[PDB]
Amino acid sequence: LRCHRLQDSLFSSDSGFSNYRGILNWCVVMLILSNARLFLENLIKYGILVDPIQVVSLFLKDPYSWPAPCLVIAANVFAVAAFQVEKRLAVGALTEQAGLLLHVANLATILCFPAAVVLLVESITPVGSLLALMAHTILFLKLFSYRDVNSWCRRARAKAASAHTVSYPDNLTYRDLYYFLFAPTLCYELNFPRSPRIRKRFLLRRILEMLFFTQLQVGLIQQWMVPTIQNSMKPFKDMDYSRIIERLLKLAVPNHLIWLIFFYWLFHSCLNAVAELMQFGDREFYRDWWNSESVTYFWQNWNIPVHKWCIRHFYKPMLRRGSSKWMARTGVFLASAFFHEYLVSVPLRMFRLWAFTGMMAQIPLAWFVGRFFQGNYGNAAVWLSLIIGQPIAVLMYVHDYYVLNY
Amino acid sequence: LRCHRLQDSLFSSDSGFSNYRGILNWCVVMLILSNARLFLENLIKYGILVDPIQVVSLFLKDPYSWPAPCLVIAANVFAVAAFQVEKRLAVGALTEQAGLLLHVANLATILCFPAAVVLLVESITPVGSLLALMAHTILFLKLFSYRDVNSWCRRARAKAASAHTVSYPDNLTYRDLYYFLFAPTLCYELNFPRSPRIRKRFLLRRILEMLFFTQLQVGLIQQWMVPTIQNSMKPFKDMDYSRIIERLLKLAVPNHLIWLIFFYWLFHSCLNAVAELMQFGDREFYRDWWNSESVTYFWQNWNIPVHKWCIRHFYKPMLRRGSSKWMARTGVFLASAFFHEYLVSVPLRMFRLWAFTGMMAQIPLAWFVGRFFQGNYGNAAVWLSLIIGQPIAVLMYVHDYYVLNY
Ligand SMILES: CC1(C)Oc2ncnc(N)c2N=C1c1ccc([C@H]2CC[C@H](CC(=O)O)CC2)cc1
Ligand SMILES: CC1(C)Oc2ncnc(N)c2N=C1c1ccc([C@H]2CC[C@H](CC(=O)O)CC2)cc1
Repeated sequence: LRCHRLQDSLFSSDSGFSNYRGILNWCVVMLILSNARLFLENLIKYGILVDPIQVVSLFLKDPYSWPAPCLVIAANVFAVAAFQVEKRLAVGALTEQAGLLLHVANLATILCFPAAVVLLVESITPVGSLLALMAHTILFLKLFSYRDVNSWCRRARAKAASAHTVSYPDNLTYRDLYYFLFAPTLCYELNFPRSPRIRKRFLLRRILEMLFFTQLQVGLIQQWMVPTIQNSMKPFKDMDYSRIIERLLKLAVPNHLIWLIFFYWLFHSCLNAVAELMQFGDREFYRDWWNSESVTYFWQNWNIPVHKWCIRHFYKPMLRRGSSKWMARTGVFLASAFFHEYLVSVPLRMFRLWAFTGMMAQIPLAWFVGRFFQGNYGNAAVWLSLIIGQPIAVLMYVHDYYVLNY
Repeated sequence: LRCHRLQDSLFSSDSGFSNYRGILNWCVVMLILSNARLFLENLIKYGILVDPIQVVSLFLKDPYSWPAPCLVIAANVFAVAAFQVEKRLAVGALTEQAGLLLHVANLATILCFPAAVVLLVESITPVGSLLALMAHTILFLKLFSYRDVNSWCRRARAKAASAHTVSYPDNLTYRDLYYFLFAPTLCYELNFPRSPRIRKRFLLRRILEMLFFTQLQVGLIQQWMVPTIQNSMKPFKDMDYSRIIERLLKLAVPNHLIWLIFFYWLFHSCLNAVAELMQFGDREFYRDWWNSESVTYFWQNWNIPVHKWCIRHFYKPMLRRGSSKWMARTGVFLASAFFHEYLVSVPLRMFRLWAFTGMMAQIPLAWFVGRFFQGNYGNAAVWLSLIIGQPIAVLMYVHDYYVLNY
């Protein structure tokens, strides 16, 4: 017969192969070969400690020497307040308008309370402040979704009244609320899927991944970025465009590797360990944002929880009350910009309005990268826009904070 | 409806996603970001030269001061000798037994001639010697396939005699032979496929890839391996197991990166530029050997030309004359081991019999990695066996040559 068809090479720009589940394993085996000795040593060095019980005792002993773990616990009063308004509204008291009013007040409190606490307390640490604010914004989004879902189901029951799974009002229990609050999802939904069992092997591999990547990220920072920042210490507040760009083009690639490591550390190790502990079963926190040949396709697959929340609690609910689809999309982007700014600035007390500018510039950049570049070159443009792009904003914040405190 | 299915994360060991055509583009864009400045500078520095015409004149002026380009040209007498025996055999003279005899003599000459020339001439360079021997072994394999194919087609015509495409005897022209000799394939076949046209853009990108990766590989060698070899210079001939392993475990990873760079440089840039110049259309010189969860699956997809030659001129032709399938497979491995040894040793005049040992150890290693490791862990085992594995043999050869001549 024949032995020579007419085909193309697999790496060729037009073959359509896309089966590279051996390049990720190559990255894994090379990372292990390079850092396994140090990881084993550091694990034996920092595993002999009894951190959890000693630290929780040292904290409960003095509930004023750690204000961030105090705010994390104080958010429970907002959780319980939302639950109480919801239960009263389900029984019948506090008619719909009053219920919406109370929930708006409670959510505005969830936001503007820890901002004031970390802006009017000087004994608090930036990392602790950031974790407090992140717990509170996650609680805010979760409670917004809780309110929306219970509103929908209650109005559905009321409409039906004029004529194993769980119906509307029988879900309002504290066990339900506190399984939802700790679940790896910002989208509330009755009858969350479940997994069969715990899979100890899986949880062990995930915790190993968390520890290994923590060590890797600390090494990256303390051996590639701190030395580079200390090479020429001048805050980005005053430097002109030339100098700020010349500094960022040297600080960008280590920043990008830290970003990728942190993506894998959170969105696949932390969330998967959580969702495995308490069987959650969805376990789809990202999609192929890496082979994303457009900016608008990157944001749809990066950080799936926040994105599906944005969709079905801010974009579709605003298209229902038809509001100029373009305007509602701009509103989605505006809310996300505000939240990125509020997360990065307030812990550092800075108000340069930079992460806001990045998230807003994501619109013209989307138009640009869509109209000009296409295919694999569009993908390379998206990667370039992630190397400098938006993460450089958080880099600028942390750098100008480190250059003024050490 | 629902918004939470029951799925798994894409990186999860059991999701079956395998669509990472964004990690290769990440590697590409990072390589460019890291080396584009130097590449542009070096290209402007070494593009002003007039290398081809000046060097070919300097050579034709003195056909004894460059014996490797003399052997490369002298192999044409073997090409023409095979063609002449074939044409006489097609017309009718030199009956089949005599024709097989003459071809065996001509092939044994193709092999044992340049070995003697590079072993009895001291004015020859190791790289030039290697390219001469590689041209001659490629010519040997191509002529073996030429003989086999014409034998098959001639016997087919003879059998049929007792009863646009190209028939058997009308292909024997010099244009056919010399399009086959320069084609990116060791497998002869009448009516090779063709491509529509030249695609100047494609050829330009391929030449750019060749130049960029040449610069990258030179940088790798001269800044990661020469310094490491010069850290402790002792040839592998005498050192015990402990010291040789301790040296190779420091020299292995740079060697592996050079290996990957050279794979992409040859099997996708050089061969594709060739097959694009002279429209060849097959352009399938490798397959997904990277996501190969077994050793026996790696060799079936690494270096497709040599492998399909091995199959349909040494394995199936030996199963036809049924010879204990296991024995024929061992014979395939033995021939490949001999050719790797003959390619790496003779240019360096060494005879340590190391690449032979590697290619032979590929059998028990195949059994091992197949029986023990499975799935993504089998793939990680294959990657580990490529980091130390067989390429360490060529590394040992080149190192023991460099440690005794500089
Ligand atoms: C910018 C925003 C909010 O912030 C994110 N913050 C963190 N993680 C994410 N994943 C984010 N995603 C986001 C986001 C959300 C929705 C959209 C869609 C795109 C599609 C069009 C319709 C259309 O024109 O086809 C409707 C609106 C785009 C971006
Ligand atoms: C080792 C050898 C010759 O050297 C190579 N040298 C360079 N590049 C390659 N690509 C090579 N490939 C090779 C080679 C060829 C054929 C085989 C097959 C495997 C399959 C079994 C049947 C079975 O047991 O399923 C039949 C024999 C294996 C390896």
